[PDB]
Amino acid sequence: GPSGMILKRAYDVTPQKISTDKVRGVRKRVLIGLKDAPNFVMRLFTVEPGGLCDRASHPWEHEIFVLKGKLTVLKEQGEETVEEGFYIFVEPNEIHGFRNDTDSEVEFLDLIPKEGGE
Amino acid sequence: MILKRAYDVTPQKISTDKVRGVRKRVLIGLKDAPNFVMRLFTVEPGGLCDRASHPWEHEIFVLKGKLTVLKEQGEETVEEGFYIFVEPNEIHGFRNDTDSEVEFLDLIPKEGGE
Ligand SMILES: [Cu+2]
Ligand SMILES: [Cu+2]
Repeated sequence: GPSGMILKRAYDVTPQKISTDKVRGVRKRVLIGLKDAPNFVMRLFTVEPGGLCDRASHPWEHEIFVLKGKLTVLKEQGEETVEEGFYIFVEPNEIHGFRNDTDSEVEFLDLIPKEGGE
Repeated sequence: MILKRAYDVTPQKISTDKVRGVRKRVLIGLKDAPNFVMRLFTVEPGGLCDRASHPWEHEIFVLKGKLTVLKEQGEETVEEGFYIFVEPNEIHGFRNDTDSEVEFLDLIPKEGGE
């Protein structure tokens, strides 16, 4: 594939609204997307106050790192709170979701294998 | 599901012919990862990862500080909030010319180990 290196301010990407049956109040920046990624993609999610990614599962993993704020993680059985500086590994097919129960935006990095899209 | 404070993962001091003044935390490693691994590097003041290359990419996010990125020729300094995509085989390295620790997240495909 191509050579080189990209160095870019993540906020130079405009956060795009995500709106699905399960997702409301969330925006996403694609940092390293399908047009460039050899194996896996890097996105930066912003969860607005009250925003929700309701419980779901899918046949690929997540690797997440929380950049800003206090995030509620929805699990099969209950919920748990994380904050800036936490990482999360979600196994393939594990039930998960996210909610922002605070007044300010939450941001996290989210990487998935590229077979799961961007 | 694993939910953990990255700080609580024990850092490893890296010391090689190319690397000095660097610590590495393996957050999501080979025992867990289906496809790619997540590490968190801390570069001490004056720390250096000298130019190298390998047949896998990096996907990096700068968490703290001003990171000097070494390129095949020359260098570029970036700061917290930058991401870095290093294509496979591209020469790269890192240095911290500042007086405080620099941290960055670094993900590689599992073929690169952890
Ligand atoms: Cu998911
Ligand atoms: Cu490297």
